[PDB]
Amino acid sequence: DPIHDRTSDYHKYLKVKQFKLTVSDKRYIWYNPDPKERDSYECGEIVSETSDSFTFKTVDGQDRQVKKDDANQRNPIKFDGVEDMSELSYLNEPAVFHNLRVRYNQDLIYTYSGLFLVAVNPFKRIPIYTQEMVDIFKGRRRNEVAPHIFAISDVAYRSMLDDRQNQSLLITGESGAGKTENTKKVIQYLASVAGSGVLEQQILQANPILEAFGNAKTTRNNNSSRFGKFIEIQFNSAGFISGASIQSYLLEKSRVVFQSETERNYHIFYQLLAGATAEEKKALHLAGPESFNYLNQSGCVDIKGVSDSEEFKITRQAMDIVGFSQEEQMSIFKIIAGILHLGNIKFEKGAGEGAVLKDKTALNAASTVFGVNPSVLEKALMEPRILAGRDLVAQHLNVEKSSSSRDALVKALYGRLFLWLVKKINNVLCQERKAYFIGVLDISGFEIFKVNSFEQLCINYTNEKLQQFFNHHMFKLEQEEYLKEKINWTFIDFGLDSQATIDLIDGRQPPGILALLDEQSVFPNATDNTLITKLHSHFSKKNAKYEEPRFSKTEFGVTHYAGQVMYEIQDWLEKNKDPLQQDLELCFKDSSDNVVTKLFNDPNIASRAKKGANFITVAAQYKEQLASLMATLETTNPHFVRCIIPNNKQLPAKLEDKVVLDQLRCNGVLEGIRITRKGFPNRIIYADFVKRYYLLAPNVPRDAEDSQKATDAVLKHLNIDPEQYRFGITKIFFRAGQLARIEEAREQRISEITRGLVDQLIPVINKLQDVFNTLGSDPLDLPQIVVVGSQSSGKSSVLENIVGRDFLPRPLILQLTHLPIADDGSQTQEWGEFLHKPNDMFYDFSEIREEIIRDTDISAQPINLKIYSPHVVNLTLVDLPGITDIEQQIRRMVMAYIKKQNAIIVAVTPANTDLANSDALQLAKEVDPEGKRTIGVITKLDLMDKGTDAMEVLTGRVIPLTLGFIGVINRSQEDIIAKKSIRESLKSEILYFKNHPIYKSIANRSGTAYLSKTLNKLLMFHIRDTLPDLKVKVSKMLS
Ligand SMILES: Nc1nc2c(ncn2[C@@H]2O[C@H](COP(=O)(O)OP(=O)(O)O)[C@@H](O)[C@H]2O)c(=O)[nH]1
Ligand SMILES: Nc1ncnc2c1ncn2[C@@H]1O[C@H](COP(=O)(O)OP(=O)(O)O)[C@@H](O)[C@H]1O
Ligand SMILES: OC[C@H]1O[C@@H](O)[C@H](O)[C@@H](O)[C@@H]1O
Ligand SMILES: [Mg+2]
Ligand SMILES: [Mg+2]
Repeated sequence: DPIHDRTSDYHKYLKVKQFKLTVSDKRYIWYNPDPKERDSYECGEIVSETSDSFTFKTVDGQDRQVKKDDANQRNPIKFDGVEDMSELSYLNEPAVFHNLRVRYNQDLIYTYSGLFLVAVNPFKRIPIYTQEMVDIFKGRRRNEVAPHIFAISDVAYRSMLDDRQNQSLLITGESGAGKTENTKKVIQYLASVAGSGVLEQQILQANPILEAFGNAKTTRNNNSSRFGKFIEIQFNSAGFISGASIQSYLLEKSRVVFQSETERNYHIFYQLLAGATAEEKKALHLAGPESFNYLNQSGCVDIKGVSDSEEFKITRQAMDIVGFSQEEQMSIFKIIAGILHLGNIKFEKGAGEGAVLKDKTALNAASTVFGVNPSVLEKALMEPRILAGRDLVAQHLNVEKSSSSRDALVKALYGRLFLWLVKKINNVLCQERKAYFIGVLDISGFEIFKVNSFEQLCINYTNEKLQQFFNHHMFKLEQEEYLKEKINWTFIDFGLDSQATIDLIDGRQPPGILALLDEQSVFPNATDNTLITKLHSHFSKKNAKYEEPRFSKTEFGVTHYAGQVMYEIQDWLEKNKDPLQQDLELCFKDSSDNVVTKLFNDPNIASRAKKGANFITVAAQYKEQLASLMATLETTNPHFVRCIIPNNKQLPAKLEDKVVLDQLRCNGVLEGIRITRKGFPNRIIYADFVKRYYLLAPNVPRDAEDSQKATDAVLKHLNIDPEQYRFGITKIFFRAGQLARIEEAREQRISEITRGLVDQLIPVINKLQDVFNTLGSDPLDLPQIVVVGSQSSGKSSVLENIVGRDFLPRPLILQLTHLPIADDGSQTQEWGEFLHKPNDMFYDFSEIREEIIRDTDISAQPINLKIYSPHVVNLTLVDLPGITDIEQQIRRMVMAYIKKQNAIIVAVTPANTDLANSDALQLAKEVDPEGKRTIGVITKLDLMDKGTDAMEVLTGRVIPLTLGFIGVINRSQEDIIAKKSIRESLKSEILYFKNHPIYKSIANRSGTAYLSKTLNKLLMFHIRDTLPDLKVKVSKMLS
């Protein structure tokens, strides 16, 4: 499997490369060293914080202060390059840009952002689109695979199948940002997983055809789409591709007759001149691009890295696959050549005012390939006839009017031809009956240029609808989540904010811009000036979205979602009417070419108003085409892809802060994860919340059975304001920022209990023991000393001797802390504390012996007792109940502790029960064969016999142990009677060993004092020894 294999291309091209921050308490923030250059950020370290402000170190070294509201906190470096950014604590501009930057530098162009897929144009070839790549994403969910256009394509496909619902992928972005390359990938993927195959190939081959006739080199993209498109991939009930349909929008017809410097005309013109055979060149009267006015004005006839000749062969091959006949292909080329020839017709002034045509070469070449009469064409261009009552009189046009008519004819022919290709492709691919479909929208985003005309208003009007569509979708998703989880919160319809701009544009009852343009377009003697005047007269100061400029008399402003746009009214009347002289329509209707004739005969192509209609303007036509696209999208489950251009130079590895940040602000990516930040943006299943924050609260198992109760426990302990959250049916919900704060607590907490893992080793292990080993088990396998012994052996006694004061009558965790002589030279009073009794202090050891008998209502849950005394050494012990009914469980409980390799065993056994067939010592020999972590404690050395001695074990020769043996004698039952305090017993024990016929030689290595010192030492070094290993565990448990 490629997904797991590190040495796989999948990990090499789609996966990010590969305890540090664990102990660290450092927190950084993004800031711009220059308050003017808001796009340039630097990372600063935080060193101070009030109740609503931050203080941090600047790269220069100076300290700065910023309020926690305007603060752009930085996410932990561990989260750099996260597949999905929606899972980040902070989503400010710099944090978002940083995550993309990190990924982009590793050639990872795809990243998620909520219901958004972000794709940053690499402007370079990246091997992640091969068949093998496609096979890897098949079936996978958007979680088990890295971000990729294939991933959302599969999710859409699976969704269509599983929900029996149509889907749509809206791929938008600035010119050259990558919309078309991604659109093709989606089609590529679909044809592969649901598709080799005649139909499949035809669907794929329709693209080169449309790009040839609809794409061109612009200053921003060598392969710019000069039309928008919606592609429907149709499937049958079984999920197999059954067809496809294509709709085209806003083809830039003016490009055919005029291109700005360095740009080109549509690819097909250069493809035809370079790739036509010698026979085709002759028949079509071709020549080099420089010989044609429509291709020799911009200064550019070729594109670097592009072979127009090779592209022509590909285009021709595609037409064969799709099914265009040979004759049809020739007719198409004749139309392209004919247009070129029309562009070469040079009108000049005649004897009078009317234009004349001196040279007929171009006119005749055109007439020949078009299959129309030259004499008729010439008269239709310079002497078109107009209706004058019950008669028909000719109108001799001057040069300017003649030239414009020729151009209008060129644009109509190209536009019609283009619609014809699309129709022919649809006839071959579309299937009137399909069970479901996945639609892909590849169209330009908002266009805000220096000069914006009628075309820009159309594309911007389209983007107001698309943006409104996305906002409403987000609203519905949010509302559906809140309802499902029964969270009482209601938002104001997000899509409502853009209704005013839309109405200002396409509003009917209250006359909108388009309605006024249409009214004015049919007005008797209307002009662009009367048009702009009507607009100002209707919206100036009357509509908040409209603006009459201070000086310009030919422009008006519209506040669009992406900002204000100024539109020039010039030629709008003419663009909305798109006139063509009737005599030119007649001339071509009499063409001898089958295709030319259809361009003028087919109503669905030749006229905007089909059979029966009265009259329709271009604006009204597009309003309807757009309304129909929206209605189709509204029957689908939408998926969104946001393409970003890295810079404005079409260069690889060159991500520019300003250019990228600008897109993220009007693209919707930033605004998106900002519109929901008013309710409860963050929501976590109770189990997952507990599994992560159980640490911030005591008595909360990482896997509590009642996840909801545990969650409440944590929230209360942290003193979280109940208004900042809500308890859903399966998840806890949080207001914006609340989850981030809790996460910060988790980070700080973790740092305060692991920093000590760098003497004071015992207190550190103690903290970890209180945080984890409290529930009952030993997760981290902490370095500890476990005391075990048989019934009536002397455990309680010795423990009491170590404590130096009686306090004993489930596992017992005794954490002793030595209290140093007070600074006053005085001796602090000894007291005890329990973990289950947070604020209680037991200065009276009497109620401690009782409190133990209290809480003991056998269990595996340990009782955490801490004792601070100036009479004890620093030491922690785990006292386990003495050893076939319930003891059967005890043996397992014991074995559970002494099994751990990080545990030291203190075997307690009396000296009046020999060694032959002992108990504890043998029980330890099971889990510790070599006896390298077991220390024996011999008691009752005074209750042996007449001459019975035990120096044979104390010297380590009977039952040898690495840690050896230590002898001790505690109070007898009769000693417990009356006074006889532990201290007095101790004073007695010393004399016993000091003045003993045999033990006197090892006196110094005997006694409670010696035992305490030794246990402290063993524990101190054992922790030191386990320190390395334990740090590996801790780090893994917190991740
Ligand atoms: N004379 C004497 N009695 C002892 C000694 N150690 C324990 N005992 C007595 O043995 C009994 C049980 O001891 P204890 O420490 O409660 O044993 P445990 O069952 O392991 O808790 C008590 O009556 C103690 O006074 C010792 O060294 N000498
Ligand atoms: N993912 C990609 N891999 C390689 N080149 C790409 C990629 N996306 C975009 N490009 C490059 O960017 C150019 C412009 O992309 P394009 O999809 O045509 O932009 P848009 O359609 O948004 O105007 C491409 O023709 C190509 O050189
Ligand atoms: O004018 C009535 C309606 O016509 C539709 O075509 C537009 O898409 C709507 O936005 C508009 O409200
Ligand atoms: Mg494109
Ligand atoms: Mg005991």
